[PDB]
Order: sequence, then C-alpha cells, then structure tokens
Amino acid sequence: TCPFYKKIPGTGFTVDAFQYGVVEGCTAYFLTHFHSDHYAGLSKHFTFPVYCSEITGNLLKNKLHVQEQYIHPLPLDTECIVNGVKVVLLDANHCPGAVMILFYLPNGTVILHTGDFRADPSMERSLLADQKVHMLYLDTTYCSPEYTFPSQQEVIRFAINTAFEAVTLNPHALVVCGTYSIGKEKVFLAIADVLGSKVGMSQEKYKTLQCLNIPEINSLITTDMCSSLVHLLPMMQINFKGLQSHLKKCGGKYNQILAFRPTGWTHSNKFTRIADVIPQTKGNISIYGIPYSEHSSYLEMKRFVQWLKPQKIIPTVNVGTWKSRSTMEKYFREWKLEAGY
Ligand code: NI
Repeated sequence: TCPFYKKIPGTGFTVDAFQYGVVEGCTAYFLTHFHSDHYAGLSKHFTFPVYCSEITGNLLKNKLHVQEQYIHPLPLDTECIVNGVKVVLLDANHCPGAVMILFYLPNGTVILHTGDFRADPSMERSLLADQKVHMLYLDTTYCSPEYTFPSQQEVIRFAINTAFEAVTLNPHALVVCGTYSIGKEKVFLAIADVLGSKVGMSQEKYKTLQCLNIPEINSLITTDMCSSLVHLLPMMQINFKGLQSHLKKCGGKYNQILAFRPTGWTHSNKFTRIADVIPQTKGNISIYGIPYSEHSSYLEMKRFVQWLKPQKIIPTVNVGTWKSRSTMEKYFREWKLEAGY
C-alpha cells in the first residue's frame, strides 16, 4: 500500500509510486527520474498514463519496454495542464532527465515535490521565484550537518588531473570507472576528453547512454573496447580481484590500472580534503573513491529551504526511523527560527 508522502492531496496524482499495484484513486502516475528505487514496478505491461521528462520517457520505452501510448513526456520550464491541473517540470540537478514537479492545486495551494535533487542557487531564478509554496516534499537524503562534500567541479578537477598525470607517466596504463545506474557521467566523460579517447563500454550501457540527449555523444562513447583507454565496468567489479581479471582480457595492451569509484558521501569526508585524497593500491592496481554527489549537501539543502520559505515540509527520505524523523524535524524548526518565516 502506497505511503502518504507519495500522494498529492487534492489531485488524482502519485509520485514515484509504481510498486504498490493499482493505487485507488490515481488517474496519473508521475515519475521524477529513472533510478530503480523510484521506477520499481514499471514494465511493458503497465497500462496507466505515466508523466515524466523526455529523457525519462526515452529510457522507459527502450530499457523497460513501456508501450508508447502510455508515455506522456513534458517539456521543462513550461506550464502544462494534466487532468485539469496546472503543472511545471523543473531540472533537479540530479541524473539526466531528473525533475522537480510544481502542482498548482484547484483551491490555490502550491506544492513543490523535489524528487531527488542537488540544490543549487541557480534554482532561486527558475519559475520558483514568482510565487509562494505551501507544501514542500523534500529529498532529505543528507539532512544532517556531518554531511559535507566538495563541489562537483572540484571533484572533476581532481579526477582529470589524476588521470592525465598517471597516463602521461605511463602510456600503457588503462583507466577504469565504475557505474550502476545513470547519473555521474561527467566523471568518465571528462577523463576520456583529457586523454583524447572515447569511453569504452558494454552494449547494454551504450544503449542507456544513447537515450540521454547528450550533445555530440556519438563522438564520446563506443562499444569497441580495443580502441579505448577509458573503460566502464559495473560498480561491483571495482575491486582488486575484478580489476585483475579485467586486465587479463585486454591482451597485453596495458600493464597498470587506475580505477575510480564515484560514491556519495563517506566518513573519510569528515577528515580528508579532496586535494589530499589517496588511493588503495595492490601491485599494479590503484582505486580512488571520489565523493561525487548528485544529492544536496546539508548546507545546500538548508539554503534552498530558507530561500523558499515553505509553510510545511514533508520529508521523502530517512522516514523509516523515529530517530531520523526527530532529527529532521529539529533542523526544519532551527532553519525557520533563524530565517524568521
Ligand atoms: Ni535518485
């Protein structure tokens, strides 16, 4: 049965609610982004209207085989009417195709559902600037001050400089980058660009990437592994055993591997600056964990909410324990007292 925080009151609408069977009273199912925790339950047999971005729609059709007659893609930054209610989709600064959704309810209530997001000051100049929000359904993934990490731009700078140094010292080193979902494509794209290489990957992953509307993508990726010195592998293979095994398969073209695991936050963020990060090494294999986040840091989240000044906040993440729920509610009250709304 569908939890309350996935239902939009005053509407026929749910958000990211595909794993509950037919939801009583739902006339339109919204999907914020193509990550499995949110799409869980969709397939070619789904026969209700799904509302989403163009990019999400391309993934639904090609990877999950959802039939075309039920996919309803909407443009970003454009007022749309859905079953008699005005909606707007806004870029979430998450993975490709990820949206926040603004619902303008018949009674005058305005609701913002952030999906998954990485808050940014550029959001303060979207269509949000114009009007008041009564209810905010908030991605609270890192809602505690211990959660700090660098900008995406500092993390990419580190990765480009690390990769370019290693391969310039040893032309026979291979770079490997781990993946398990869409998102974080800048990591492997920026490294391949500095090295003058295409990124090499499986057919299944190439297919995924071709649904993302990335400009000049045919210029940046390939399935011909032999021609590439940046390879993508499943995240579970990014360990000394799985990397050794991979180096076997490269037919003595390479004698060293430098590998990257983009994670979210890890506790080494509490102690170590990005500049100072070092790898784990075994023989001719080194692995760097890099804190490339597609969710808000604590301070980013706080700034966004104190700018928005919502009347009520409903968390969508960390809601399963009373200790988490208490922690979040205490921070929301602090932010409101400090900013005076
Ligand atoms: Ni996500």
